[PDB]
Amino acid sequence: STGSATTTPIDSLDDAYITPVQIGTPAQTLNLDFDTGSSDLWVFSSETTASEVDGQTIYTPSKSTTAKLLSGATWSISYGDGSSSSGDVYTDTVSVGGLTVTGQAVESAKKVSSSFTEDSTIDGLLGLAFSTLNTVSPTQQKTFFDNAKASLDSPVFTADLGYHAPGTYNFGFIDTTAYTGSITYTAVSTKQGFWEWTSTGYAVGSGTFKSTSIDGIADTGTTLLYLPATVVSAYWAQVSGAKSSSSVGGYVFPCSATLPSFTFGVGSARIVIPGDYIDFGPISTGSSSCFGGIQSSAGIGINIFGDVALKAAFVVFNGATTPTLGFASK
Ligand code: NA
Repeated sequence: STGSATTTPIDSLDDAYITPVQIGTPAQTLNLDFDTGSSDLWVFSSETTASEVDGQTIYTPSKSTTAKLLSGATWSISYGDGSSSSGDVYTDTVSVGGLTVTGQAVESAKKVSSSFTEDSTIDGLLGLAFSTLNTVSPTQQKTFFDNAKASLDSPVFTADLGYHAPGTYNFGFIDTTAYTGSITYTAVSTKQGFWEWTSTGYAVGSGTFKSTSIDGIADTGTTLLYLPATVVSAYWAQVSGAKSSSSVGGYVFPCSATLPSFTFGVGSARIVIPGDYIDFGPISTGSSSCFGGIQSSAGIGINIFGDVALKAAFVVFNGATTPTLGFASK
């Protein structure tokens, strides 16, 4: 089997991407944030505290003829940005882009933090990191990908995120029409539960390539590119008037600037992030200070290849017995 779904930016900045997911019988379609950095499929629901729901579509298990309470199971998750959610668990039929899993754990939120309530466009998360990170207790649950894997034509999914445009998530096949040149595959460590790999270095604009190992994670659920402070300082030094602002919470630059590109290595291959991808617009409405898309990972304890980097590539998440990542230009 295969599946193929379109993923759509939630706003003009590509702050996140939503993908429609069918849950239950008859189908209830919710718009979920596919997150390769976490392993829970959770939704706004009929159980979510009413004051914490503001415009999201909800899952109502009582209206699904295939929903069953997973008796005694609870979940609770905290993300890198400080947001959180928790609740109880149903099993139900879940379909993505024509690919169906029966008996998927659907984690129903009883509580969500303020950042989730305030985002009316995201109805929940669909985790695509390794199932070792799933938070369900006392019986840990499998991701949608791990439950689908054995049925797929190939044990893979691909992320093809757009810049200010829709893109695609495919399950079970490589679309050889969706990229240019060849795919370069690189080793993955699953020791922290992430799609963790080692970049071979970087360049700023038309500058020389610096060969250096950068360990980090491929995370579709993180908006920005978070790298070591040395690499980030080297990038923003090439932008007149850029500075790190403790008051704003990262590097800002004059909105009048033209940003240089950023290149990262994948083995002997190179992925080029155009400068435009690194502009996240005014810090507040009408400001002439703009927020950068490359930020320091110092204090986060890991480097994160988030959407700014991933949407410059066609990305293969190879879930074979020894997992690997693949990157191609597009
Ligand atoms: Na922000």
